[PDB]
Amino acid sequence: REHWATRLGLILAMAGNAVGLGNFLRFPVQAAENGGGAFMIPYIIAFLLVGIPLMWIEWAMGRYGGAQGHGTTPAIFYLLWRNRFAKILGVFGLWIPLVVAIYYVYIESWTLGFAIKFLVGLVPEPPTDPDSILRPFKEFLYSYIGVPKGDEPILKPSLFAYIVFLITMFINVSILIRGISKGIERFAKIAMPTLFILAVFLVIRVFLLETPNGTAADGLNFLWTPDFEKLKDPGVWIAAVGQIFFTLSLGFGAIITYASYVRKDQDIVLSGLTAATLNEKAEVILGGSISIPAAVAFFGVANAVAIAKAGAFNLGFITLPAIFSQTAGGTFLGFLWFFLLFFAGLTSSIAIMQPMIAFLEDELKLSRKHAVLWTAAIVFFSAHLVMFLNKSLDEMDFWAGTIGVVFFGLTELIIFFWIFGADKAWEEINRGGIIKVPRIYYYVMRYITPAFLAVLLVVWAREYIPKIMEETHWTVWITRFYIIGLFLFLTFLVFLAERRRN
Ligand SMILES: C[N+](C)(C)CCOP(=O)(O)O
Ligand code: MET
Ligand code: NA
Ligand code: NA
Repeated sequence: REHWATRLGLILAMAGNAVGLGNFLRFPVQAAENGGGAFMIPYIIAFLLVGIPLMWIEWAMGRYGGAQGHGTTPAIFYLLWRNRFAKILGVFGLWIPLVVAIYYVYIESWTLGFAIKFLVGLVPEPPTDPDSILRPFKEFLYSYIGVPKGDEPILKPSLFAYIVFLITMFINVSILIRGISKGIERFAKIAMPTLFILAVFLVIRVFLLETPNGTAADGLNFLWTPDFEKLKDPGVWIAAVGQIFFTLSLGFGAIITYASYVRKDQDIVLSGLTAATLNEKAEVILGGSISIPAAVAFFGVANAVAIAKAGAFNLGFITLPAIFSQTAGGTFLGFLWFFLLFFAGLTSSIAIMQPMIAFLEDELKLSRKHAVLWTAAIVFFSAHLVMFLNKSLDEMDFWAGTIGVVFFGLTELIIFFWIFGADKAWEEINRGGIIKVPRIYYYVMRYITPAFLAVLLVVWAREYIPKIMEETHWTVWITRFYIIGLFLFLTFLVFLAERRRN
């Protein structure tokens, strides 16, 4: 089996996995919609009672399976528990990262294209009216991704966006095709530091933004000022948990696949804790100090929150660059922004394609080259659905990136810490650890976490089950049908592997 060359490279690879578009896009929006500081408390708690324990659990499962030559959940779930249903459940550790990868890489290609156009200096040029400043950039994005005037099911992506998507796929492939240590680690050791530097620079520059309508400091205060009136709102807790899952790459089967390349005897405790901590630092300190403080700086708090609620991409791809355009050398600043976004995305996309690649390699005994090329073919092909179909992206992000990750987290936790046994699991987690997990967490993993997740899933299901059946748009039904087809396909591949074993 292939392994990580150094501990540092491992750390930066995992941190590259975690730190991504979720930090500089999803987080600012989630926090803004949820009332700033009010969202932070539930966010921190969710980080302690969910993110950390699940992170460690996934590292442990990953390394455990990797020792036996299995980096994916279909096989690992079977090693921990002997059942066919364990494999069927394991299929999600593939389906989820694949589905997410499909649209995620497309958004990444967005960030790349924008980076290019901002570098070359082709951008809308604004003239004191907010709408006259934002409108050009809204039209810019809409022209880029081909957004319809009314609500029209069909999207018309520009040739440039398509070509840039092809290029993005090519880059992902060039990185992934060199392997774990040569391809991923090498790139992590660069992209990560570059990312941190860019992030810091942007944070400072943004902090320097002050106008008659407000300041970045106002945004920081808004974000870090506690509000206890929202603690009784379940939605805030749900959003916080979802954010924790998404940002830490929990339930995507990615952490597990990466961990399977960690040598049996190497420490996953301190490495894992370090990766998670790095991610949180990149999220709350960096991600949260850029977009929101700037939006609040120019348009004030209320308007900033309004824009945040407006959409996820509205803050990142429209508002922020429109704010930059009003400052000296704002175009270049935008470029830095989208470049940061690009690296942050790439480091994650490679991570979510790696599970599929690893299933192909380990289970179907395919060569790395073939596995990578086929994964890229599948992802690229399926991506046309997200490209040309409006609302498809949202559906995939929902079923996979939202519900699926929580369901799968609960599943893996139950399989590892209950069926496989709690004591054996604990011993497996602590084994070889440079430092040991605090005893209390044993009780957190076995009782608190699974209960919390179960409750969450119950609430979610209660709310969504009625809504699902009544939905007007056909695009979502097409997407659902297709992704279900992907699930069946993966199940079939798992079947083939199982047969090959015999
Ligand atoms: C539990 N199940 C009936 C769905 C599958 C069981 O298969 P197996 O464990 O007998 O191979
Ligand atoms: C695309 S891998 C899962 C999401 C990633 N960890 C992020 O924060 O963006
Ligand atoms: Na990343
Ligand atoms: Na993250």
